[PDB]
Amino acid sequence: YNDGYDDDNYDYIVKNGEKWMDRYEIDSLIGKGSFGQVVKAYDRVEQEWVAIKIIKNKKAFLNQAQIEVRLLELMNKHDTEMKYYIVHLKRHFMFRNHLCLVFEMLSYNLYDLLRNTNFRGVSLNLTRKFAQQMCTALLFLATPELSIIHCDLKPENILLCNPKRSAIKIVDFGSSCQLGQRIYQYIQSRFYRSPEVLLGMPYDLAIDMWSLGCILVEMHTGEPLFSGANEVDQMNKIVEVLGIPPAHILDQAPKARKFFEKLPDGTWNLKKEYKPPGTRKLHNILGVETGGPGGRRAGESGHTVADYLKFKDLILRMLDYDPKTRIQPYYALQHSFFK
Ligand SMILES: CN1CCN(c2ccc(-c3ncnc4ccc(-c5ccnc(N)c5)cc34)cc2F)CC1
Repeated sequence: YNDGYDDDNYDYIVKNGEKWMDRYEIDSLIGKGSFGQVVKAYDRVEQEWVAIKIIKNKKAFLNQAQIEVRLLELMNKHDTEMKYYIVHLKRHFMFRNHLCLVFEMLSYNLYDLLRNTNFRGVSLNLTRKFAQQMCTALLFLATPELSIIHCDLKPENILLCNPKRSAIKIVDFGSSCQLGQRIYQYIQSRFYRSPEVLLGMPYDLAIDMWSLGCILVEMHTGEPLFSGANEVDQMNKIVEVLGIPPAHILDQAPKARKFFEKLPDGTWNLKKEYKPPGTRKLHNILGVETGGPGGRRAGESGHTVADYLKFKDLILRMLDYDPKTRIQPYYALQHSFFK
């Protein structure tokens, strides 16, 4: 495999201490994903640490990463001071037949953060700082000349800049696309998949906002909001909480009959054991009146009934079935949850 350097999976086999192009000293493996690996390395030229994303030596992942490159460079045109919470790509090169993207060094992802809470959540206060940043970032993505849909937002793809501050950035634009290129279908990570994509419908940048809604709940409860084991399980879990989608959407939806049928009165309903539509209330998931998630924030400052109600209202606005009315970054930042 690649002269001895690659494993079965088409990944580069790392050796600590290795020096690349008399420039980068590879310190260690940070983590793996589908696209391959990220290693910690020292750049002797710029005299800083970098995270190097090493793409699998395979056409599918390579082509995907070149898309990521194009988009990242595009974003870096607009954001010259790194203000808009998108990881910075410094440069890229080929090396032992693997594309390598060189990023600024960040810290843990919000999933790993959640795992150190034992999946019991972080504070609403911290949830709010994540929210504010994330909404700002979605606002940047929606600048006309970018019009970028991340398409794979989840806690895994959101990293702290460092372990002590609440600053974050979004990573991983490998599944990303600009508005209008609608050739992809069955996109997003299932748990965070928007109704429009589930239903096979045209989609736009609002699908990220759906993802974000899911994420912010999960950041406070510690738990995925809508943990489907497949698309049917997923649409059903959404319907538990938010009820049957509006009829004017299902009428237009190619995949409507993957989850719904019509009753004799001509109205849409499910096919198939779950709680009845809209009875799994976000009011109880968040524990607005009941001390927060699992009652664990009873008495704790910043977790009042009032505060939970603001938060609930923001979320329901992000989880609007209708992509037209779903809250948009700008007005999400104007929400009373952030006053
Ligand atoms: C299960 N594993 C756990 C750890 N994983 C992981 C965590 C953090 C990073 C990472 N750390 C620091 N700086 C980074 C800079 C950029 C990127 C990155 C990742 C993917 N796409 C882009 N565009 C940027 C990651 C880090 C890396 C990790 F692999 C993975 C999951």
